[PDB]
Amino acid sequence: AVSKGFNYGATKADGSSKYQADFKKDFAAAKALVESGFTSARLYTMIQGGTTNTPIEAIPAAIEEKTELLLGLWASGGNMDNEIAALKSAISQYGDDFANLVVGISVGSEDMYRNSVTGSKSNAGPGVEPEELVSYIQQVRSTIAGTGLSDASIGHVDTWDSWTNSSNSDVVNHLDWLGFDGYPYYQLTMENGIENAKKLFDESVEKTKSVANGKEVWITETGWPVTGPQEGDATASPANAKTYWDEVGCPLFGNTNTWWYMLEDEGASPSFGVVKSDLKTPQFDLSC
Ligand SMILES: *[C@@H]1O[C@H](CO)[C@@H](O[C@@H]2O[C@H](CO)[C@@H](O[C@@H]3O[C@H](CO[C@H]4O[C@H](CO[C@H]5O[C@H](CO)[C@@H](O)[C@H](O)[C@@H]5O)[C@@H](O)[C@H](O[C@H]5O[C@H](CO)[C@@H](O)[C@H](O)[C@@H]5O)[C@@H]4O)[C@@H](O)[C@H](O[C@H]4O[C@H](CO)[C@@H](O)[C@H](O)[C@@H]4O)[C@@H]3O)[C@H](O)[C@H]2NC(C)=O)[C@H](O)[C@H]1NC(C)=O
Repeated sequence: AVSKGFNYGATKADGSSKYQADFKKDFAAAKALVESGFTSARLYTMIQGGTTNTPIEAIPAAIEEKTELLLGLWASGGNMDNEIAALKSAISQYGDDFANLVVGISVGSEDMYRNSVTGSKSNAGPGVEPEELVSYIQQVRSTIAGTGLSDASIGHVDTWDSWTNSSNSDVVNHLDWLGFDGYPYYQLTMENGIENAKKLFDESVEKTKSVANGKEVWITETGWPVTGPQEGDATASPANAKTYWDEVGCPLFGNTNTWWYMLEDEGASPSFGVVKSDLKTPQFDLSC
């Protein structure tokens, strides 16, 4: 089966922690957009907001909503010990009802991009060197071996330019699949108006595939904002977000594993959410 879902943070746009009831309402609202629906959820961390290493409360919400989970461990900033502890506790506390929903586990999100020259200046925090990322991948594989998650596939999420950076080549060799992050909206060194969005997306995916050594490339993050500042030639608007949804999203949905960015984020700038904060009014026509 092909995964179709959304990316979800551990906090709300204002930075406050999300709890089980918040995740449950999101997962249910995503299902209620199309009656092959959005039934999957990608997370960036195993750790509940406001805690040191308590399992994120998205897990019990997903069990109740039967939501598929693409788990994430955050690998930058030296906190993998707590991520691994939370993963161990999640397996222990929630058992098979949890394991049965897990489609894969991503070790790190954009850690190689933050360890690049332009990524350093993004002020998104520190990154991780390829060798340490490989060691983290091996630690997670050891952690799930023998457990209910022993059949979950291990990947990593990063930008297409970090995948194509040949110094990062050994990371690919330790993964089961590659997670693609790419936004033509942010590619301001190119002619990145909405006019060129599909071309730029397709080109970046083909670049990632060229270094994937025949392993699957999942679309773990892309989207186009409805409001926000102009980036090069790219402008945020409901019309432009709609055009990107139609040109890039509709051909992916149900064909390539895809997690859109994102369901809802009112208050954030740029705002990438496709539904308003009532979790019912779409920002544009979502039919394909
Ligand atoms: C293509 O990809 C490659 C590889 O991914 C990428 O190359 C990296 O480029 C980035 C950006 O320029 C470099 O990051 C800088 O690294 C500076 C040096 O610190 C690093 O190197 C230290 C020494 O490394 C050698 O020695 C040790 C000990 O002998 C050995 O273990 C190593 O393997 C290596 O041989 C190393 O000690 C240091 O470790 C610290 O940081 C890591 C980060 O995860 C963390 O574990 C700890 O905090 C640890 O103390 C680190 O690995 C560094 O000074 C510099 O920091 C600047 O930026 C940050 C913010 O971004 C500021 O906070 C800071 O004040 C500085 O302004 C930055 O981190 C990295 O070294 C390259 N890696 C390699 C392998 O070459 C290319 O850029 C990519 N190409 C393009 C075009 O983007």
